Order: sequence, then C-alpha cells, then structure tokens
Amino acid sequence: NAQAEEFKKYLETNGIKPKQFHKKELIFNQWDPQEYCIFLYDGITKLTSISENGTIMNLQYYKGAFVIMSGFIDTETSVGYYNLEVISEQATAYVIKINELKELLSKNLTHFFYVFQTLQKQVSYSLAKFNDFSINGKLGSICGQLLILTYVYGKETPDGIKISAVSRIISKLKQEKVIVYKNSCFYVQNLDYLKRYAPKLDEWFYLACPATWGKLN
Amino acid sequence: NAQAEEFKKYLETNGIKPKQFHKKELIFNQWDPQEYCIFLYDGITKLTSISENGTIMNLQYYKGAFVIMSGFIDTETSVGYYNLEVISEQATAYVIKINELKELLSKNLTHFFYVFQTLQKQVSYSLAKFNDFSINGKLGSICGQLLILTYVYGKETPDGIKITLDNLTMQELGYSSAVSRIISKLKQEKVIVYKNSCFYVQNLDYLKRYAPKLDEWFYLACPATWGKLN
Ligand code: NA
Ligand code: NA
Repeated sequence: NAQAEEFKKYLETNGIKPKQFHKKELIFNQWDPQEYCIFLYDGITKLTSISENGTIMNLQYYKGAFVIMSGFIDTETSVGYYNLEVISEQATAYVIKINELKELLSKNLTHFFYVFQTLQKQVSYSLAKFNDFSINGKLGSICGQLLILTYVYGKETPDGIKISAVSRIISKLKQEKVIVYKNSCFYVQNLDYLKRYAPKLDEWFYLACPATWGKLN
Repeated sequence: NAQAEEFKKYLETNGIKPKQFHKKELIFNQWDPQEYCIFLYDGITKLTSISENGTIMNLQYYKGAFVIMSGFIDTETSVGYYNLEVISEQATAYVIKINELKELLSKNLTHFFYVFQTLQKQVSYSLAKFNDFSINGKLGSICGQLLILTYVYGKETPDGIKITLDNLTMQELGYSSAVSRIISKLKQEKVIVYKNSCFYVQNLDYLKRYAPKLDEWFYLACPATWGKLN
C-alpha cells in the first residue's frame, strides 16, 4: 500500500522509529494518562475495554497498515477507555505521543489526509455492519464476519477459498453448502451467499478496499 | 458552540454560503456520483440507506453543528451509498464539493483539527453504542439515545429534566414498534413522564446504568455539558 508506505517514510524521516510488540501486550491501555497515535504497520490487533469487574470486551480488530488514535487530536484527552492488544504472534507499530503528531501533520497535509481517511473508513465500516445486522439479524452479522475473513485472510484453491442461535446458523450454512470443511481446513465456495446477507459490508470493501475486494471478484 | 462557529466563519471567509433545507429533503443522496462535505450548522438530519427491497433503514441521527462527508477526503470517492435526510422542519447546511474543501483544509490547521475530531467523536460513538447493545440490547440503545438527548436538550425543571425537543423530531424517534414497548416500560417504571407533550426524565441514574459506555463517551467528548445534569 503506497499511502501507508509513504507515511512510514515520513515517520522514519522525522525520527519516529518502529517498535516491536509481542502477542498479548498492549500498545496502549485504558489507564494511561497519556494518549497516543498508533501507526500499526504490520500484525493484527484488537481493541478492548476492561470493566471495573474485570471483564474484557472485544470491540474491533485492526490489521496493518492502519492508524488507531486513542486521543482526540485537539484536546489530547481519551476518546474512550480502550486497550490495543496484539493478537498476532508479533506486530510492528509506530507509537507517537499525540501532541507530537499535531506537529508533523501540520507541515504536510497529504499525510494528514491519510490519517483522516482511516477515520472515515472506520465510520463507514461500523455503519455498514450496523446496516446488515438490522436487516438480516444475526445471519447478516456472521456472514459479514465470514466475508471479512474471506477477503482479508483468504487464499484460493481449486475446490475452495481457504482461510445457540449462532451454532444453528453455522449448521445451516454448511448444510446450505456455502462453506465446506474438508481435510482439517475450512473452505468457502459460495462467496455470493455471504454477499447477499452482508450486502452493505461487501459494498464497503468495494468502495474502501478495492484492491482487497478485487482479489476474489 | 464555540469551535463550530469559528469553522462557520472560516467557511464564510472563503465564500461558502449557507443553504436551507426543509423536512424530507435530501442534502445528498446515494445516486449522485459527486461527493460532498456537509457542515450541518442547524437542524436535525438522519443517514439513510435503501436496500434491494426498497426498505428504508435509518443508520444515524445528526444534529447541528456537525460534519458529514459523502466521500473520502483524498480519493474523493463514495464512502457508502447513503442519503442525508432532513427531519427537523428546517435545516441549515454549508455544502462543499470535496474538491474545494481540501484546498481549504490545507490553508488552515485548526479547522482541519475540528473536522478531524468530529470523525473521532463518531468512531468512538459507534463503538460505545455497539458495546451498550451487546450488554443490554435495544433497551441499552434506547436508553443510550435518551441519555444523549437528555444531556444535549435537557433543561432541569421542577417536573424533572425536560427534553426540550420539538415534536416533529420527537415523533420521528417513536416517542409519541419495539421502541414503543421500551418507552412504555420506562414510563411504567417512572423513568420518564410524558406531560405537556414533552419528555421529563425522572431517574437519570436508570439511563446511565443501561447505557454506561455511551455515558462515558459523552463525558469524554463534552465534559462541560455532561457536568450540568451530573
Ligand atoms: Na490510553
Ligand atoms: Na452521494
């Protein structure tokens, strides 16, 4: 991704250098008095919120390259009591304190636009997911997630694409033949069934991630 | 507002004039290939999507002042096939083609930040509401929505916290079918009283308990407003 690679250049050029993070560690946490702009260059992460009681809530996932900002750009205060936990074996991320980000984003606006549109993708992503649930119920949510897994972590094979109410819906899917489980691995082969019940999400991939969407279309 | 009125005057310095819209009109629509940046200055609107069926889904409500963009700021292409519909009797909005707004954003940094953190408020808002739904279902969502309106429009009075909201927008939210059941339940439990054609919140703590992460969101995003009713 050129825009992401170009952002990395500008960070490296200004003195910011990548940091390595192991699985399960937090690139930022909900108890830190200081807020950070994270440029996740490689690896997989999840956003979480931990209650007084201690329950973990998984709110969303991010794969690099992407930008996740734990503080408002102006006031520099938290946007929410959230943690950014590495779930891939390792992750590469640039950790910028938010008061410094406002300095380098001032000089150049092209870079600023790249961070700006990552927020836009997040906003439209949530709207697309909400739209699908509110029509096809839990069927839309699960096919939405499967289509997400199929677009990002998919690998085509000649047979297949390789990777409670919920349990019943999954059972229907295998029965309907949309997804096939063979030889210790899971394979999708009716991509357009997922698209019918997660239509807005498919639209979002097309308009937001056309290179990713185009690989299997 | 403070940071919004200076954005208004920034746009005016540059020559963009306010346009007025009326209820049921679309400020932008999902079939226009030209994408826009909307500075909703006054009024209430809602983001809609039309499905294959033709069924209408309401996705988000926005009040002025706020910024709604139909396209990505750099690529200039659509972020989603959406319509922005006016529901208040009248709405005032500055409509900028995505082409022009980028040159303006470049000139100023402080007004960039303003548009930037309205997106941030929306990102965190969606996660907060997701959280509250995963815990309390549509009761959490409706209490969460009533809590925002309470903070934003709530004037404390002897008869409770009155939600000063014209009924044209109040009857759009379903306060005048799953919403009716929830509203009637809060009435039965005396969380709200409906008098003189307006909602009076009697038990704010009840709303906060069922929408805790939206309460947190609002506190972190507008602490001064959050402070009056708390
Ligand atoms: Na933090
Ligand atoms: Na449009």
